[PDB]
Amino acid sequence: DTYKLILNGKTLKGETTTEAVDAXTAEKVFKQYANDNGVDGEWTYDDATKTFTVTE
Repeated sequence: DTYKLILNGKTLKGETTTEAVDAXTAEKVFKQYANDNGVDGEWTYDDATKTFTVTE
């Protein structure tokens, strides 16, 4: 399924999606993607929208 990541850095903001077999896989893509973007933060997931958010 399509999983989504909202990057809410202090100043750097964006979003990306990945196609993954499960939300394990998508998280362990996204938790690489945020750390390419230099956004270390706190992580939440919303299963209703299959969306991860990292907030700095």
